[PDB]
Amino acid sequence: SGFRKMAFPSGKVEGCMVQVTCGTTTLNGLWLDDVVYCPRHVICTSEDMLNPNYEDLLIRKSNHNFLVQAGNVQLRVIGHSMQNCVLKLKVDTANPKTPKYKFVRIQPGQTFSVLACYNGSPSGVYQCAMRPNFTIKGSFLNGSCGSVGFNIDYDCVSFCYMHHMELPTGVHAGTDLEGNFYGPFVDRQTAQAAGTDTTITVNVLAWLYAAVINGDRWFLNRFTTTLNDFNLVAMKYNYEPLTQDHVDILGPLSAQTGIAVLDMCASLKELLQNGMNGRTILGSALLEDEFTPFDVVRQCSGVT
Amino acid sequence: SGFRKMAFPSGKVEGCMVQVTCGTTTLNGLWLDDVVYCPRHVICTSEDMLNPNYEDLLIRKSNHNFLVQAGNVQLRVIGHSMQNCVLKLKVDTANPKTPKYKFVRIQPGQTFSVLACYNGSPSGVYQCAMRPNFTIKGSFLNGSCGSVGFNIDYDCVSFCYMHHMELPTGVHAGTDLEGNFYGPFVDRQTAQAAGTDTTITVNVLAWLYAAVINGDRWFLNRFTTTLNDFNLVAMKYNYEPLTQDHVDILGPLSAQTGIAVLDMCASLKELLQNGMNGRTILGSALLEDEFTPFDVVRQCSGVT
Ligand SMILES: Cc1nnc(CN2CCC=C(F)C2)s1
Ligand SMILES: Cc1nnc(CN2CCC=C(F)C2)s1
Repeated sequence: SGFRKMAFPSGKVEGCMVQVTCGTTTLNGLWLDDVVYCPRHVICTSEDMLNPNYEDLLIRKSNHNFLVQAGNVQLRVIGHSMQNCVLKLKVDTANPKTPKYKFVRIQPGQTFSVLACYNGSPSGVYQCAMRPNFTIKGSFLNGSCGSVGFNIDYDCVSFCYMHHMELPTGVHAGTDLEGNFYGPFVDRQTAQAAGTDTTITVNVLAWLYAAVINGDRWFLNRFTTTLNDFNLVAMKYNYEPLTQDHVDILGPLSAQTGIAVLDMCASLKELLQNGMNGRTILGSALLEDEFTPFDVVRQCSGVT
Repeated sequence: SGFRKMAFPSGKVEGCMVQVTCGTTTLNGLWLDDVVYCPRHVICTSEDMLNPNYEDLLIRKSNHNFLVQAGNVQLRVIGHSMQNCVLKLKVDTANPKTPKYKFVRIQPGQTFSVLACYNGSPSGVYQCAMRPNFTIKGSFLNGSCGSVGFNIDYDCVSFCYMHHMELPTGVHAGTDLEGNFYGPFVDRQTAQAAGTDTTITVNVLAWLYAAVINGDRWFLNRFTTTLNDFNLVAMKYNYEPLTQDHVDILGPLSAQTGIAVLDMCASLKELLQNGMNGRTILGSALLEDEFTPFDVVRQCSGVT
């Protein structure tokens, strides 16, 4: 029993973190096989960051200008290229700790673990969601750039996020491991405003199911609703619209609890309209939206 | 910027988890040097658990009855002893992944990371606090017993917790790595009620400082208070009394923010008396008490 915001065990990713230095900029890189992946703004001065021409800046850089340190041992850079917003540094040594891995581009609402790192050294691990406005709400200080987000399936790490920047509002933006930003963000120190941070409805419902499984049931009511009726309420409260795809994904939690998805929607609708009246659900005073249905199944079933 | 409930990177502990089986009971063990540590109730049938005589049950067990598997390789048990509520299985092989480590018995209010494990396999990592009633609010299913709680100081893992049981109220109880329960709990399937789960005041204040550092400042008010006056309010709200030791520990956060500790106490007092009025602090609708002052400094400064 009990339900916690849980990160994947980070060991497989810890074994992949290195320090990258170019001139006087140090950040984190990800060493997989004989490639180190890092944010391309490693090549920028904070002056460069105001309006960088990355192709022009990169002309001035040779392999030997990229200092890559794995623990306290230097890696030899034998090649470098830019792919979108990441640099790929080819090194002469395959990372011996390379896990089975994939690169995935996640959808908004998907959760992942972040291994926050500084100078190639892991500091902590926490669980994030890709927000519907393609930001994440992380914990990143200066030097954390190149820290990565990941999911683990048994022994395979799916890397989905590399940290690139903080918006002036203190939310975070980054790329997949092909260097494509999530959302409309660019790796430039300029005005970039996030859109509406809507609530991930299907995740809230998953978490309500998790609550029922764990004995928090006070919010269950006598009502049901329809997708269309629920969606009018969702719109009013800046919740994402619920689709039949979302209902389908919640089917196993519906089956396990015997609470129809549309009944749980009606419970959520009343919570939106009435608030929590100073009560809590799984130790939260607000409706948690950073657990996916898959997360809830995993934690509630004990997958390793 | 940003402030997250952050666990220590778990790799060093992942390398220590093994499966222990005795008869038909399987749970987790901790392999450090040539000793595997696990809950002594590994020797019990669920029938035994109602009123176990562990010394009498252990007489019937030989080294070869303890099956210890590290990944998919069996360890040879060459000795076994009971220390309090843990078994120590001497194996013929030192764990090659043994980190620098210590065993510490933590105080109520102290935070630590849990590596939830099943069959010796890590499933997830999350951040816990030892509650003032010596319970923790974890996420533990059947098979998670022997999962451990830890802090990391640079390269040294301080193990503080091993998971033993769930109370009928679905909160968790366990031992230090000398096998002494936190609190009055016993490893028996009997009525065991937790005492008052009071709020860890010094942790709430730390988290309020974290909020100010991260730009959440709406709750700062024009007032101050005294320890005695604050403590009358704390008592009323089932908060732990604040001592000058707690004020001393908050000194660096006071210094960094320029907010006197007693001023932040007066802010907390108003939040207790007035509630949040539907507002949030660091994305929470309730006052978070599972960050220590040391945690807040660490996360806000970026220690690795
Ligand atoms: C060199 C650097 N100087 N500042 C940095 C942080 N941010 C600034 C905004 C945009 C990013 F992509 C990187 S990197
Ligand atoms: C064999 C076991 N059968 N049930 C177990 C879980 N709990 C029950 C309560 C008290 C504990 F120490 C262990 S262990």
